[PDB]
Amino acid sequence: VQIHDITGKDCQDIANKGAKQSGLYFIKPLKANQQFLVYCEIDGSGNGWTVFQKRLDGSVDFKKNWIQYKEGFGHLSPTGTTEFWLGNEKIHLISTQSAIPYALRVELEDWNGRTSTADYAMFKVGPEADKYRLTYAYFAGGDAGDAFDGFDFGDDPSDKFFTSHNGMQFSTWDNDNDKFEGNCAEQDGSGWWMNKCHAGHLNGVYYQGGTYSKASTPNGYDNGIIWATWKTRWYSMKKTTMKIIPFNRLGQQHHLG
Amino acid sequence: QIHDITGKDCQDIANKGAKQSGLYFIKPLKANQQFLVYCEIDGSGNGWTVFQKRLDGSVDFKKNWIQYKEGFGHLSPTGTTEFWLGNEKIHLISTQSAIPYALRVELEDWNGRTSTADYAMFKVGPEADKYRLTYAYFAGGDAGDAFDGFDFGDDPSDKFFTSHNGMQFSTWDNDNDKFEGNCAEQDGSGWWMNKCHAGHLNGVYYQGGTYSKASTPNGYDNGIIWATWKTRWYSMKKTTMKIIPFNRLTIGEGQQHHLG
Ligand SMILES: [Ca+2]
Ligand SMILES: [Ca+2]
Repeated sequence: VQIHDITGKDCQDIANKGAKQSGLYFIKPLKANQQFLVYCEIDGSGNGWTVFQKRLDGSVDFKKNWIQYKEGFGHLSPTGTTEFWLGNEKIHLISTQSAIPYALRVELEDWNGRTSTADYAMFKVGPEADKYRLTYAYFAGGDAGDAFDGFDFGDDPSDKFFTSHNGMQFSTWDNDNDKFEGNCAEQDGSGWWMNKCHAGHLNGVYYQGGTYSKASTPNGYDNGIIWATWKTRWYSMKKTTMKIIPFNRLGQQHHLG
Repeated sequence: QIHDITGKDCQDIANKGAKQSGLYFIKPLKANQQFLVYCEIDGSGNGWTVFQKRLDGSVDFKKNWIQYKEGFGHLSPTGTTEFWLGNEKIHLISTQSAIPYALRVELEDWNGRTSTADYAMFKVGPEADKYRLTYAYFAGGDAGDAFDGFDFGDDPSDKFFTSHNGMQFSTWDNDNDKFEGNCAEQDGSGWWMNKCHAGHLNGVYYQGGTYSKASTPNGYDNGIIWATWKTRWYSMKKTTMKIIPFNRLTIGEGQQHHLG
């Protein structure tokens, strides 16, 4: 009732078995030693998304250390109305279990009620040993734009090279892995795949109203929940959702093998 | 201005048909003299004796031991004023009979959201024990168990340094915390401090809720916080701390699974 009884490798597997209610389900990906709970989004078209990040009201402090970001934090709820981070370890187990690739959907919401998506095909989070590196093959489309591709903020020509995210390792204030002498995780106060910071950073500080400024932080860090290709760096989203689905769920190709 | 009914606490006053919230005299079993309390009486016959109220930043909570012992602020028949009833009275009421009391912490967002945290068998010890706070267990509530301690992640022992059960009371001029320094003096309040706090409803009132490390010279998280419902840099808009006999508490399970 509070936890549904259908299980599988992920939510798509669960939706396939006939599950049709979004809520909490246990899943045990392939190389997982033990099953764990996850929130599955299931729509009419039989698409079963496994949700791994959710922001919707700034009640959960996203300035957690490495272990926390690894294990997870926040709270799962049958209504999908709580903020959380499933945990790097779990995001890695799910994303790399088989030969079947996943697609990542970033879903964003305005303080004006406007939503936008951004898909990334062939998404994977590497193992801890490689600091949970993020990788995708390509941007599959979406009206939010491909901020993971870096952005030219105008502050420096090398901007796009330094604000891209594909290939970045995960960083937390206590485990810095950015292409920088400083610490993007500590100064922003979050855990993310930081470059010489970021163009899309859904784990930033939640600013009510969306609009924030250089005066909100002592050093004018643009540390809100941003997606530079959709909204300015000084506009923090109302809601974000990061979730994955087997790629096949998403015709001009000839299959050789 | 003051109601006629009286008793050992507000629940007693409710069982005697008091139907309006307001000021009432109560005389706990071990109390020598009766005193005024604000009683919250709902439509179910529950009478909550209120001992702390914050809602506009009018009263300054940086008071000393004697002041925290005797209480300060104002009581008002409308329940629109801020105060701290006094550790002595809170003590006399919580430890009057064998009957266990339950504490309800009611908080309010700057967005109109309200949440609660109930603790069972709530008690405030004698002044001799520096008014130590004790409760048996978190009886539920969507505000979360801030008193259990919180793992901010800054230090592995955060949870251990931020728990409140069994902590004595501290004011700037009477440090009884588990910290080398003075949580009370640094935050500027009186509370059951540990190596500071996970829940601290007597902190500084910040308009808008949001505040930061720059709000105070040394960067303290000294707002009205409840670490399990909102971030440490979120100061509540309103907070109420009230007690009712445990027998009146309707226990209900939550609908959230905590990952951490
Ligand atoms: Ca660095
Ligand atoms: Ca001390």
